[PDB]
Amino acid sequence: MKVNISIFGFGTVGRALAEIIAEKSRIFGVELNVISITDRSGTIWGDFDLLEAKEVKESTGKLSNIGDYEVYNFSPQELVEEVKPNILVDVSSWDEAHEMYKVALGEGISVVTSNKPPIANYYDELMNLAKENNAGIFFESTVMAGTPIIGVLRENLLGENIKRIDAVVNASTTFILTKMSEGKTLDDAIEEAKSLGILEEDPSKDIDGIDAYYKAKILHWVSYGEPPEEEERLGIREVRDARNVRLVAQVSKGKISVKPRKLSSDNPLLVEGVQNAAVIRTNNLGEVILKGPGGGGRVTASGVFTDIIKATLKFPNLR
Amino acid sequence: MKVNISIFGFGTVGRALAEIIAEKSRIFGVELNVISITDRSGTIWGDFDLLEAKEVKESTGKLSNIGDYEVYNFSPQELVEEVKPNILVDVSSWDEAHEMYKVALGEGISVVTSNKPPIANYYDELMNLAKENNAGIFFESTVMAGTPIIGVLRENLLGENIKRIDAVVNASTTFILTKMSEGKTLDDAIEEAKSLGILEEDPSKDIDGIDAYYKAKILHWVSYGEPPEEEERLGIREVRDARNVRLVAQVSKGKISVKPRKLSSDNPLLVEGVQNAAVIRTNNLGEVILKGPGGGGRVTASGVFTDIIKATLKFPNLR
Ligand SMILES: NC(=O)C1=CN([C@@H]2O[C@H](COP(=O)(O)OP(=O)(O)OC[C@H]3O[C@@H](n4cnc5c(N)ncnc54)[C@H](OP(=O)(O)O)[C@@H]3O)[C@@H](O)[C@H]2O)C=CC1
Ligand SMILES: NC(=O)C1=CN([C@@H]2O[C@H](COP(=O)(O)OP(=O)(O)OC[C@H]3O[C@@H](n4cnc5c(N)ncnc54)[C@H](OP(=O)(O)O)[C@@H]3O)[C@@H](O)[C@H]2O)C=CC1
Ligand code: NA
Ligand code: NA
Repeated sequence: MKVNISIFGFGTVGRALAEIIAEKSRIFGVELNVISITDRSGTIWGDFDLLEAKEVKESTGKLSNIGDYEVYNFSPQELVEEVKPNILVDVSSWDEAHEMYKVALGEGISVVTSNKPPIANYYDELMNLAKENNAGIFFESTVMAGTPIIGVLRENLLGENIKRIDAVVNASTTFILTKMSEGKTLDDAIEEAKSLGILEEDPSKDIDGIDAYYKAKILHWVSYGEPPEEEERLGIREVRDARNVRLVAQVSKGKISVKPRKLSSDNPLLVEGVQNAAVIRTNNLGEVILKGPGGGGRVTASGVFTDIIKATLKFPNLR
Repeated sequence: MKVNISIFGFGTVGRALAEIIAEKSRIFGVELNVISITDRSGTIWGDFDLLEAKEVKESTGKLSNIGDYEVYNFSPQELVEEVKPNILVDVSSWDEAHEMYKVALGEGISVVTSNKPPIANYYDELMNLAKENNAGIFFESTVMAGTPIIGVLRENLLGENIKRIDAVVNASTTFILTKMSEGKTLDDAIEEAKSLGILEEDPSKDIDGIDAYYKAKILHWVSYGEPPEEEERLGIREVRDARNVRLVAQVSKGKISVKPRKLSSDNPLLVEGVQNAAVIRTNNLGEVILKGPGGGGRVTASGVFTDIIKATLKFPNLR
């Protein structure tokens, strides 16, 4: 069952995705074929070798330097319209990608993504558009990366009401907090973190809780099918004592609160390193706990790859 | 999109499933109708009220008593051939129920079950049959009950190779071991558990690791698509120091081992009460930890209900 895919973005995640696709292009009797890849240097399109495109991108920074192959310069809208993949995969850092998704879904093309803002802000609209056009949208790696919290909430627990979710979903903050608690100061830990590439030059998205808040909104969308009415977002800047503190997202019907919270030493959310975790409390089950890596190339691409096979087999979108 | 369901068995689990179905019969624009229920007293078939049938079974022990219906004494095969449900739901303790599943799958009827031996011993044959007849088989509650380990392994991690799984899946042994660690002797720990309903008169399935072995076998099936070549099963009879000991199932390609293991106090497998836990190690993800309740009527019916919804919508059976 042959499917053509366009990959938009070719960063740490897209390249790691290429490796997984190359190794598993025929799985469950499906056949996955990447017809295009797109970065800021333009879009390559046709019968190129996936691994060569990955080699080229790694070694030169650009898909344009590709050998034996020609580069087109599609805007997002034109990529969709000209190449016409079965599935558009977004693994870029373009915040406004929703406009692109609207065009694909308008044409019946399913979208798979690791990119958070479009889903966090436009889920309802995107879902309506997908349903109208007989397509799907999948976003597993937007929350806890390849650890399958989205699958769990969206395709399982189908007879449950979700009372709440509490999750620690931002390893950058965890690193800072762990350092503060070890002796270092806020600014020094921020500085040590920049130096390791775990924070960016402007560290705000992590430190002020933005990333965590986007992810919580995605959890709230899946769980209740609507945006929250009460919202609180706080970062870790005022944290004085960091021992056993984590930046915790607390989601319940109509309400999201992201803020630092103290945890007993045996709480499942007291996660270290790259780990994330979620406690989902439902009516029939009580607490269900899921824990796994929340970041990294392969880790993230694992999730997008799952979503690919699901778009291909037309998994429904029940939530 | 309307579906008829035959519930086979009506014990703790089937009665809780009647409640969840009554609360959520029209969900995701599906419409669930229970057209038959079957216990050892016979099968009721028709327009009976679901909750009444539950009330009567609970008060009297038998489906016979319902006002205005008389049971039919159907063999499993006659049940299937006459009632012709779209989904057959097995929530019974009948070990050999695979014989009934063959009949149903033979007719295009999908099977949802919480009953372990058929899946543990016949998954291959059942899955082939389902595929040949355009049907699915779902078994979420055969392992860790409503905690969605089967969903996670079977429909997620689709780009992954499962290196191993370690899982504590039998709360009864946890209760015994916890008593032993508190001072009690084996035989008293046992007797106390009988008195509380946690073990049966023959407690062997729990104590000698059989339940856990079946569960390990199912996880192996889903992870590798074949039976294991080597098999080790040990119970808890010989345990002496029970402190922090749990009966642990270990799965990896071609093998399963069930045995008691001492565990460090921060190991996620060191669960208490009704809790179960699974640690799934994959190539891209490392350790993925899932934890939740492993037993209880509502808890087990929750997983069954999810499976009903997936059966209705024709979810694929990738693994
Ligand atoms: N890595 C991780 O741990 C995780 C990442 N994510 C998300 O997945 C996405 C990918 O992240 P990652 O691979 O790490 O990030 P990188 O910054 O490594 O990759 C970003 C990619 O997006 C491309 N890109 C950005 N804007 C555009 C545009 N406007 N047009 C065309 N191409 C564009 C970049 O192009 P170029 O190479 O040409 O600059 C680059 O190829 C992001 O949304 C991120 O938030 C989610 C969970 C975990
Ligand atoms: N309770 C739990 O926490 C869990 C249970 N399970 C499994 O789910 C299944 C149901 O468990 P549960 O509800 O607790 O068990 P119960 O012992 O409460 O119920 C068993 C039911 O199956 C019926 N049954 C047994 N044999 C036959 C037969 N030959 N024909 C018709 N009906 C039959 C019994 O009928 P009658 O009432 O007439 O005797 C009874 O209704 C079992 O396979 C169990 O292993 C799985 C995970 C967790
Ligand atoms: Na995820
Ligand atoms: Na389960």
